[PDB]
Amino acid sequence: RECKTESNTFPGICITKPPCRKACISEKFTDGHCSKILRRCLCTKPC
Amino acid sequence: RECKTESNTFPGICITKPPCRKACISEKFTDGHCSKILRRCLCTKPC
Ligand SMILES: CCCCCCCC(=O)OC[C@H](COP(=O)(O)O[C@@H]1[C@H](O)[C@H](O)[C@@H](OP(=O)(O)O)[C@H](OP(=O)(O)O)[C@H]1O)OC(=O)CCCCCCC
Ligand SMILES: CCCCCCCC(=O)OC[C@H](COP(=O)(O)O[C@@H]1[C@H](O)[C@H](O)[C@@H](OP(=O)(O)O)[C@H](OP(=O)(O)O)[C@H]1O)OC(=O)CCCCCCC
Repeated sequence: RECKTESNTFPGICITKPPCRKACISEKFTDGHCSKILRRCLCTKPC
Repeated sequence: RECKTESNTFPGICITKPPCRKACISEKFTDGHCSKILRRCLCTKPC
């Protein structure tokens, strides 16, 4: 499992992963990716 | 926002919140509650 939340800083619609991943790393998470249907940027890190 | 993940220890279908909240506190989260449709026990804590 991972601990997950929505990015505070990622702007725009989440289309591809790397821009979201990078925003999430800037927010002190280890990764990020797009939510499937709503296209939010979700940040993840170890619990 | 909070950081959220699925409980490792909560047994059974999540029907009511307090049993899930208790399991999540035992896993070093600050709260927990039932996922709406799938009835998982989800734990939460500050990011
Ligand atoms: C009956 C409808 C049910 C409503 C409630 C259904 C639940 C709900 O509304 O929230 C999310 C849902 C889909 O969310 P979306 O795909 O954006 O986000 C995913 C969703 O949150 C999953 O639950 C996550 O898995 P988990 O849980 O972390 O394991 C998954 O994380 P990951 O796997 O990507 O890491 C996320 O990507 O959004 C809609 O259904 C909009 C319906 C559009 C219109 C529908 C109706 C007009
Ligand atoms: C257009 C329809 C497509 C989207 C349909 C809806 C698709 C969808 O995303 O549902 C999620 C469902 C499990 O969702 P479930 O309700 O168990 O869990 C919720 C889900 O994780 C939300 O995204 C969370 O909010 P957030 O994101 O953290 O803010 C919410 O957290 P909280 O608020 O409790 O803390 C959780 O309770 O997983 C499936 O998709 C397969 C089931 C299929 C269900 C229906 C399919 C027949």
